[PDB]
Amino acid sequence: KTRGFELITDYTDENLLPKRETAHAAGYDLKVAERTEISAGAIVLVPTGVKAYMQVGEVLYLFDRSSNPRKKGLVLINSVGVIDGDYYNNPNNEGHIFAQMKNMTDQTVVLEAGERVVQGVFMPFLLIDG
Amino acid sequence: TRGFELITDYTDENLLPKRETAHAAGYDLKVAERTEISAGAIVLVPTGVKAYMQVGEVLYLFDRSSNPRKKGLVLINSVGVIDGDYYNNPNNEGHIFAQMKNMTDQTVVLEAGERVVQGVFMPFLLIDG
Amino acid sequence: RGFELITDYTDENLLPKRETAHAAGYDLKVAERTEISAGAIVLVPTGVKAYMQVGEVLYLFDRSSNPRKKGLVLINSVGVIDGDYYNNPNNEGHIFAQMKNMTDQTVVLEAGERVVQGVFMPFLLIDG
Repeated sequence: KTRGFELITDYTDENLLPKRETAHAAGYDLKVAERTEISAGAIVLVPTGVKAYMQVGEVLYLFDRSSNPRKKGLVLINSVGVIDGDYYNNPNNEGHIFAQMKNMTDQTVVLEAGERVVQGVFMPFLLIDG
Repeated sequence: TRGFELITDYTDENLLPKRETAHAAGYDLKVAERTEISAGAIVLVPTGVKAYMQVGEVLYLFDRSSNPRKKGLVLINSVGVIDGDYYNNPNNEGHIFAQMKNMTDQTVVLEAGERVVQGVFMPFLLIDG
Repeated sequence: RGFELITDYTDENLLPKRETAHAAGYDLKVAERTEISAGAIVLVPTGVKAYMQVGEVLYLFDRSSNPRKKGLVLINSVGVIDGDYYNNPNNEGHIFAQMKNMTDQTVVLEAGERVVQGVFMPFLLIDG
């Protein structure tokens, strides 16, 4: 056991466990855990149904999917989700990963359960002196 | 090992990215042909290049700092994630586009050769199994 | 690698730290009270510069709470702080966060407020 995703206790659909679309893709595609509506101009935390574990010195970044803005009118409003290794299994929400999405359009957008919403990439990070 | 090549549709070697300084992380990708972006619109801006890399490597595209405050443009998906197998794909040869939104109320024109995003190559890690 | 105060600031409270023992990011703070008008973009001073090794980069990311709590976003999405920005002759490598106020009221950032998170990472070079 090194790094990866697990379903949080609140979800049991293994379809939500992220996979890479191609053999050399950097990103794991996280999915919408339950139907989620986003009103015009609103920001909504979209549940992903999963938590992520990793090694010390590793981080998981969540990036928007390319098609979100031009096809769905949605953007990851904080640009990049920074998921720390100690978020996993925290006592507050078990490390459940949410995507903070904003609807840029003037009509309500609905994300169906199972739709891919962000891509996650695991990477090393470095520490400052001392 | 890793780097950029012109796609077959473009021949101006000026488009091949370089780093602005010797210790910069990013390679500056340029606009391949004059591209207009209407007020409030999102446009895929051609860069004229494709990128190859090793297994376990990814290329990220980031906005240039000056884009929003100087040009009124932003990279609307925030970070472009260019996978190693995008290179030479049968659909568009792995041609890298920058998805730019014009935040202003006037048409913005990007001239050929203008720097538009910066690309950084980095390692990534795989999940168990 | 690490952070130093620029010569213009002396409050060591501005030196970034990680919030938890396994966090990826160092929390950079607002160096002086900074107002951002409705819909405006403002370069927010952080009071620090960053040194690192060759082959290393410092990325600045938005704080999760900025958009939904404060109505602010890092307008260039990710700040890319190069190793040779440090001690440049123009501004000493002073790191600014380019923040946009999405709301219809002026937002004020107080000195000492956390504004972005910095992560140090390796990068790779092209052939030749």
